Amino acid sequence: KTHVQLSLPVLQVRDVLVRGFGDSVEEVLSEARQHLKDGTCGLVEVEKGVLPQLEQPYVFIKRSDAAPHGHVMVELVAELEGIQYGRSGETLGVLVPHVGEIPVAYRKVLLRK
Repeated sequence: KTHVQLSLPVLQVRDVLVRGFGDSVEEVLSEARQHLKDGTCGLVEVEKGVLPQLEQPYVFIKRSDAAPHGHVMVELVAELEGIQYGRSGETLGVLVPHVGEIPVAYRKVLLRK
C-alpha cells in the first residue's frame, strides 16, 4: 500500500529519551520510516523552544492534502541547518523514536510510504 493508517503517540519534548533518528538527512528519513512501520515512532508538537531541545537533522510530518477515516494525510520532510529535503504542507510535528514514554494524546495520520 502507498499509504498506511497510523496512530502516533504525542510525547512532551521534556519526556523524550532519544531526541532524533541519526546523523544525516538520509539516515533520519530511513530510521523514521522504519520506526513508523515498526510502531516505535512518536510525535512532538512544534512550539516555541521545542526544536532546540531535539537533535538535528529533524524529521517533520507535514499535511500532504486537505482526511480519510479521521487520518490526516502526511509525508516526511527532513531539515538540517535550515535546509529542508522535501516540500509539503503545514507541520503536524517532529518525529522521534518512541521507547515507552507516556503520551499526552494520539495523532491519527495516513502516511505516504
